[PDB]
Amino acid sequence: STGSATTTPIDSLDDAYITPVQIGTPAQTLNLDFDTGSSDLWVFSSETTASEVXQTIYTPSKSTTAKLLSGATWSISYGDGSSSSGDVYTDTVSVGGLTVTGQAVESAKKVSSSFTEDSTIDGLLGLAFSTLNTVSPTQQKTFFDNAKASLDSPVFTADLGYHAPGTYNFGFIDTTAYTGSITYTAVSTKQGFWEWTSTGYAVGSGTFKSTSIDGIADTGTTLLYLPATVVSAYWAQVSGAKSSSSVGGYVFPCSATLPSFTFGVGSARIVIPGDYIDFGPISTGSSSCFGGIQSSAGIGINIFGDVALKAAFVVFNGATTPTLGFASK
Ligand SMILES: C[C@@H](O)[C@H](N)C(=O)O
Repeated sequence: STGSATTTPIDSLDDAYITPVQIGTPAQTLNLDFDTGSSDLWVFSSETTASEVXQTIYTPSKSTTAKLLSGATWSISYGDGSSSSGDVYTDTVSVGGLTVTGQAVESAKKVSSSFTEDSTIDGLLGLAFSTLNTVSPTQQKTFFDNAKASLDSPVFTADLGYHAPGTYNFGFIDTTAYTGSITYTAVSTKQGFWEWTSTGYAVGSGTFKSTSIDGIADTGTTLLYLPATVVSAYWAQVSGAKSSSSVGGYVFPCSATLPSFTFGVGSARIVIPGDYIDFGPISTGSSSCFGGIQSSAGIGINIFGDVALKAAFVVFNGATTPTLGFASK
């Protein structure tokens, strides 16, 4: 089997992407944030504290296929400090025509304020390794892990758009969706992430510096977070750019034409266009724009988030020894 689903930016800035997910019988369609940096499928629900719901909800009591996972609970927090918790059902879940039975659907009893405030995201669908799942006492498998037995190939691909719709595919590689060839690179699962080591970087039309950048491929992170020295080298080539303590990162004049940023994948190179690094105005009508490349020092891990991933066709190879593939597009 295969699946193919359209993923859409939630807003004009590409802050995140949503993908429709069908849960239960009859199907209840929710728009979920597909997150290769976490491993829980959790949803706003009929169980969620009413004052914390503003979203489409899952109602397990309206699904003939929902089963309570007795004694199971979950609780998650993300890098931005957001959180949610609740109880667990198994139910039928379909993405892009690919159906999994018995998927753990984590029903929120409570959600944090950032989730309430974002009307566009009805929950998360985690695609990191199942060792990061937060269900207790027994962790639950991701949608991808549950799908592998039936898939034509144990792979999924992310093709995120720059201010445009894109695609998540499960079970096949669309050879028309990328240019050149895919280069694969080793993954470490020791921390539960799609963690890999980039071979280095270049700024604009300058030299490629060979330097091991260990980081994660994270569709649930908006920006590209890289080592302080690398980020400084980038913004050194932008004459109006400065680090802003109050705004929380590098800012620059919106009128600037930014250099590209290239990262290494083995011998191959992925070029992020300069326009992708212009995240957006700090407020509507500002002359100042926020940078899409920021230091990872405060996070403690380098993150190839949407700014980077949307410049590539990315293959998440979930064979027993996983690998990550990148192609230009
Ligand atoms: C893995 C998930 O729990 C989250 N991204 C974290 O690392 O806190």
